[PDB]
Amino acid sequence: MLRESGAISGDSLISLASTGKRVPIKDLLGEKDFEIWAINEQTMKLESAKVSRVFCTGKKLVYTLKTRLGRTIKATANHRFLTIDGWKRLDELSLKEHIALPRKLESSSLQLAPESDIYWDPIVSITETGVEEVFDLTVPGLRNFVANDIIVHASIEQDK
Repeated sequence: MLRESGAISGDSLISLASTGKRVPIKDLLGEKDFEIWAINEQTMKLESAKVSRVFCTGKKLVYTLKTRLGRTIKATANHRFLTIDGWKRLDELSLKEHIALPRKLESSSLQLAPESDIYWDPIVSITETGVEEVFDLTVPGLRNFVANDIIVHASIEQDK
């Protein structure tokens, strides 16, 4: 059994752990060996992880996902997000379902100061937007990264 890998809009802003800035994934095309923020599901802590490659799978239909806090991203229907019950494709998600947001951001204060590295935010809407070039990252090990301040699954590498 092979799962099908997802992709996100080129406008998605990727958080660079070392640089501390956010760059659209389209600008990282062809780049490698740079650091991103990813969640370790076991420890549930945010770690710095290296990207092995950035690639484009062409023009595909993307959907806009919005959360209660206003986090937004455009992704293919098969792209996976982190829920309480594990990774779920965009077309598997239900309204009011919680997805993982990083608490650590490129700011002085954490996400929810008033009250361990993840904030669970409900989905308010998923809407079909249109067709545009979509990209993904390969993150050996953790296999996820922060895009538009949302935890998103990285490329699904299929050795076999």
